[PDB]
Amino acid sequence: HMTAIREIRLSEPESAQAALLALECAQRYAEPDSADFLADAAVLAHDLPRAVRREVERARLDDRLHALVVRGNDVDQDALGPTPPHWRQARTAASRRYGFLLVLYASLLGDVVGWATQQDGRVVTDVLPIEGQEDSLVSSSSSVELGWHTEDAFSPYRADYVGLFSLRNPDSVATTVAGLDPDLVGPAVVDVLFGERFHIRPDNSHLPTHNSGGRLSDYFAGIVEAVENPRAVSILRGHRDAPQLCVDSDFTTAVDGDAEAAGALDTLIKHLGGALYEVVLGPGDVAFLDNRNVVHGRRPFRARFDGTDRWLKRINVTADLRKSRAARRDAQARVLGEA
Amino acid sequence: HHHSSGLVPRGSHMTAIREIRLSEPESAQAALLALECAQRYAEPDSADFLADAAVLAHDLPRAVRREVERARLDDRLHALVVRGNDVDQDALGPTPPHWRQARTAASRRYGFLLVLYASLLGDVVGWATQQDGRVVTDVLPIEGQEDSLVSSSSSVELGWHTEDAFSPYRADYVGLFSLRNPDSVATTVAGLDPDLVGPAVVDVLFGERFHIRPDNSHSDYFAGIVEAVENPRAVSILRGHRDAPQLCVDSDFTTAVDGDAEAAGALDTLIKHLGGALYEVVLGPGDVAFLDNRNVVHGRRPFRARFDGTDRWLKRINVTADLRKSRAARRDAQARVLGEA
Repeated sequence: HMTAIREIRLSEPESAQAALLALECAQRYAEPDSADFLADAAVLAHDLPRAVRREVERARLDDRLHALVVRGNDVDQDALGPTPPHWRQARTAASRRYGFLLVLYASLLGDVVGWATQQDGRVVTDVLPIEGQEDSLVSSSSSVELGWHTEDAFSPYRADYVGLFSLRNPDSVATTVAGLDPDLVGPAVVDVLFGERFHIRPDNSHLPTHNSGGRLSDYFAGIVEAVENPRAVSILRGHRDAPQLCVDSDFTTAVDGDAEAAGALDTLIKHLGGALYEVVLGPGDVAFLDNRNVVHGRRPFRARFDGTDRWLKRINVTADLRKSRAARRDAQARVLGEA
Repeated sequence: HHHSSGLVPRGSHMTAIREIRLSEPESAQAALLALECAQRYAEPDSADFLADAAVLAHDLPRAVRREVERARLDDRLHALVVRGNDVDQDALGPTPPHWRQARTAASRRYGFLLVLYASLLGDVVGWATQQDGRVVTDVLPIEGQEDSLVSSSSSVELGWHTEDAFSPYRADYVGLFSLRNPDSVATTVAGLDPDLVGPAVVDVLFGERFHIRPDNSHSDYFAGIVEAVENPRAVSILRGHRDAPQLCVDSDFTTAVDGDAEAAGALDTLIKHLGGALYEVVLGPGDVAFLDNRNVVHGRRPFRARFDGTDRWLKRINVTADLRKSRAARRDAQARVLGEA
């Protein structure tokens, strides 16, 4: 589909209008995931520029979308200061405005959520290279490619959209994206991928090693259960003309003894691995990946660890907050796995 | 004629009814937006309008949008009620004798306004088997269906249910826009208060121990509808968090699984509880309600239809929080009619 990537470039006035709204939110509320802000966010998002809201709404109802990309938001690089050396230190005063703006864009597409087992249950999370994580399989990697995956592929509560706000990307490091064309794998493999014949385990970002050590063991009980005893699940679901995709290149296996399923997974990985294409998010570019339609990753790069490194804000968006209520502490709570 | 909003409790449900009263300026703003939409778009459920509806809805009065957004995230809501929209009774003309004659030029502006309010809560959908797959449907009494089990009834109690209880694609909200209601006829509403029911009965209702069949009201889709009557799936009546369970039950079309006497018991306990807990919502002309179909059953009590063009008349809509999830049951990405293909 020619419109699989939908791009809006902000005019200077539209950029200024989005920046002023984000700064008004920063003046009113403490954190971009403060409960009072999140309660108000869907209505505050309505004050974003009309031309932007029109294009976001076209993207939201496009069931073949790969990504909506909003180019040219204002980022004051001098005021932002250095790229933090760890996500734990990335909730900086100077970066609050970008957190608020990411939530406002996201709230046009649905309701923002976080995970108890990712970056200590923060709703606005940070993607930046960490010294000693170069060769890890998590978003803080650099030297090793971030393997392509559906975000939280293991979970029935996985996001409908993943939002990425690029604060800085001096070496133009590419995000990687792929969808599945059913006609190009054959109806034989599509039939197999629709079967509950696969195990999808949680990725390494959900491990205690990528959260603060003081976090309750019991936050991880659900993750540990999903690693040890994965449910038999499909990779494709929904309409044959527009199937949803759910797979993680590093954490998906066929069920033991299902040679036909193992073959279809092998075929899918080769198809997606090759079709995987690049989107570069420059400073002030915001992307929303349709997590029902595409896998994503990130190209390998060399981090300088001098405060100049690539830095994205990330958010998960659900079309239907109500459906995850069994996994949330209370009605307004946005952190999946607190129940 | 000032703006006001508040929480109206029913039993232990402290936010059961979220009520909004429009100011005269808010009513005029909403009316002007609906009239502008009626000038620029073919139909309140045409593809051109529905592609834009969620953005146009952002032009409704801000104070109303804040209160609607609070209702949308209230997982214990029964009914959001917005009172005081403009209805020009003289210009509207008589209540049509049948829904087939009810998509009138004079009533278009009210269909547009219902869709604008609905689009603050989610995406509007219809059903291939209901009023020719119209998204904006019509509720009015039909002569010769006084004693019918459907929304065109009058003399007989419309028996209460979750809307489309049998279906995994059932609406999150049912919307009603009252055009006229001279005898103050009510919608009946009930939710479960788990503090009034034995915990053991609640545990049974969470079990996949029930059959919910379609009404006779209701092809890969229609193959599923025949199977739904003949070989119904074992489903639960309650689902989700114990602190905020969703309800799905039909007083006339729900049974326990063959041989499950305990489930038969729990079901009849629930039917007696909801029957006893029914309360009424009356919508005057220009009053709009959204029932949270995840939380409440609804019905209607007997009333006296004259069939002289003065009868009660509402516009009705179904809203889903997640349009994408029903794509297997819709014709194409933008089509809103469940079971169309």
